[PDB]
Amino acid sequence: LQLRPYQMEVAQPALDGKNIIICLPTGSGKTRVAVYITKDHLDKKKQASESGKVIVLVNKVMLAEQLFRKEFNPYLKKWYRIIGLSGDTQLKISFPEVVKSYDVIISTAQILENSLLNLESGDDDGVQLSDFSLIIIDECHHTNKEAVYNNIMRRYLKQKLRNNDLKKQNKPAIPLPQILGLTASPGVGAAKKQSEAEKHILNICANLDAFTIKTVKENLGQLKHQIKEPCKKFVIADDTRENPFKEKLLEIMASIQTYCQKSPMSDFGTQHYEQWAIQMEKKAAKDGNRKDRVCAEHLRKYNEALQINDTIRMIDAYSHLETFYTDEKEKKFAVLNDSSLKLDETDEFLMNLFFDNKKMLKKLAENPKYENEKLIKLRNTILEQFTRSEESSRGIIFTKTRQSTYALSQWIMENAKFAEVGVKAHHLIGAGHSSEVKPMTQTEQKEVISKFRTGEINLLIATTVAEEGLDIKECNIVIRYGLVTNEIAMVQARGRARADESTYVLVTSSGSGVTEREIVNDFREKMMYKAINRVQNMKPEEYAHKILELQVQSILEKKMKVKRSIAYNDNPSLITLLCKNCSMLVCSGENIHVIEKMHHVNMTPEFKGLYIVRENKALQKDYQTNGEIICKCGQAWGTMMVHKGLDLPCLKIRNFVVNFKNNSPKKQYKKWVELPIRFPDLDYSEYCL
RNA sequence: CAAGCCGAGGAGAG
RNA sequence: CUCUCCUCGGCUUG
Ligand SMILES: Nc1ncnc2c1ncn2[C@@H]1O[C@H](COP(=O)(O)OP(=O)(O)OP(=O)(O)O)[C@@H](O)[C@H]1O
Ligand SMILES: [Zn+2]
Repeated sequence: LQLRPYQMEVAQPALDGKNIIICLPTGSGKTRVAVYITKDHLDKKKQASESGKVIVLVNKVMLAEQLFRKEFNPYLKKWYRIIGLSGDTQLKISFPEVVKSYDVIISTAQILENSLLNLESGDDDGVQLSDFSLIIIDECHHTNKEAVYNNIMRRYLKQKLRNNDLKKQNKPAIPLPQILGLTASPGVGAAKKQSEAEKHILNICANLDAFTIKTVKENLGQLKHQIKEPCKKFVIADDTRENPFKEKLLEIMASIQTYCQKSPMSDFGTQHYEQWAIQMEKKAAKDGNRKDRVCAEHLRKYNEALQINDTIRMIDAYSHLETFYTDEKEKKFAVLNDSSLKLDETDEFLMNLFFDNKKMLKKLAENPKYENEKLIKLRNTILEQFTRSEESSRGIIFTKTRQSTYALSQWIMENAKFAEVGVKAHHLIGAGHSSEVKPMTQTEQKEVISKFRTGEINLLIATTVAEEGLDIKECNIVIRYGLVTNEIAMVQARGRARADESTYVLVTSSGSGVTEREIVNDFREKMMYKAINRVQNMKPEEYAHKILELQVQSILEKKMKVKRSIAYNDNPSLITLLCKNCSMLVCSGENIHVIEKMHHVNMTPEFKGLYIVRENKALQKDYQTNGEIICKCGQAWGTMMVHKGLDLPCLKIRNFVVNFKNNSPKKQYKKWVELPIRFPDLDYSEYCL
């Protein structure tokens, strides 16, 4: 309802037209000033007898409900009609109609793009930008190459150039809306010079039709008093040890390579070796040669184990391998449980190579003489704070992978010292259904946030989900364990730690360039402000000229892209799908069908009598509903499916291999859209009637 | 709650 | 340009 002094000046030009960007630091009441500007805009459009509608755009799902509950509704409930949309309600259905009411909309973005392209592609109702008078945005800095709402802004700019060309031609120029982007920092877009950074800023300002940036400069002391930074801090460690376990694994890896007669020309325990392994597997599968592809699939697991060894305990890698080989033995026993039994030489050699050393590795792993350095350093770092703050002790840990989060949470649950000091901990990751891990769900996320704000969990171990959006309580001891993405995540994490005696820690090893990257991002942070100062003081006419040039280039860079996007044959049955582990036939292209033009499936008894089902583990931690399919060899293929009560089994194209009938350039595809040919829709005329 | 499709961005390494 | 990791969004079957 009321404004601050430093918010007043930064908001001021927006109050009379003047589409702009606003970059303030974190936590300066960005949402609140957005709210004031909404209220002023609507009251103004009322006093002039003009229709007024505001739409807010966000990138995530939770920010919509967040802002609907905390900021917009509690202040605007009395004067105006408010609503909040996402893909997690039922209000998505009549989007063209809610616009006819509800002067204040909050929304996830791609709703709007879907409605626009429905208006411009089909005969649906749809909507256009003309039905609005203001678009407020969160997190401007995502406006880049073919992102979510660069699309929208490309259409806005297309219509603006239409209006500008028409100004000289006709009088009736459509009234375009006003645009108010909000952010924390637009961020330099990967540029090695101050000038290229300036260029990137101007590209953003073009893609938002802005007029200025309006950083706070004048009423600055009030900001420093109300708002403060943490202290940057580095904690490095090193190792000159860990021979017994590492070498105990390298021996195995060398044995396998010398069993395969392959030359890596690389090092064990890095990423180039992994890349080599992947391409070797793909080549061996395109050829069909076993004894080299499966050993590659195993060496990948060993390399991953070594990689996590550099950051995590030996026991976690041992558990990884244990789960893997246990699953494999279970697969082989499920296969041989039916009908005579033949064994392979390769898998036999590998299992005999592993299980003989399994107890050895379990003994070597448990050895606190040389556990790891970084873990101990963060032990010191954590215990310092949690002894200092005494029950006002909130916390965040950031890391790279998901599995690291589970391991760290388990570890903190085990070791008594953390529980003694009141270190209640919990993990957190994102919902993408990929990456060989069971993701979490939005509900568990929200619950964890609410427990954090309550204080049931003192510290949150997280992946990069946290270094934006969702509103975590002010913290003290944000750290960074093996992750440096860019300046944006850096500054956003650096904006979390309020509650004085806050920090910003970075934990790395010696022989992995990371502090390098930290310092690079620090300099980029110091550079973008200089560029901002260079452009704020730029001449207006030169600014206008430059943004016009950039808008033109951005619209022409779309058109060129469009031609290649639109430009694809149709072969009904010119392929055969084989198993990828075992060079064995599975299916032809004709047997396959599609449901809802998305899910691929087969419904011939021949394919029904060529696989075995097992029990789901994701649903084991109940009754299984979506079984996991396997081959007679052991390779997982797909997943069950329940369409119209029929238990017709789906499948993937990541686990199979293609053979064309002509000349056998066998290929791997990793997903269905990449290949050119089309499959037919499903119909019950086959198998029935 | 499980399963799958499509699109986008960031980082590394090559 | 490729591989991997991380995140997000929209949409289907159950
Ligand atoms: N003008 C204001 N006067 C008083 N308190 C304010 C004002 N603006 C914001 N706040 C307070 O700040 C809290 C949230 O605002 P804050 O800016 O810290 O988070 P935010 O808006 O999400 O910032 P960011 O999006 O950058 O994290 C609210 O609880 C509110 O009480
Ligand atoms: Zn097989």
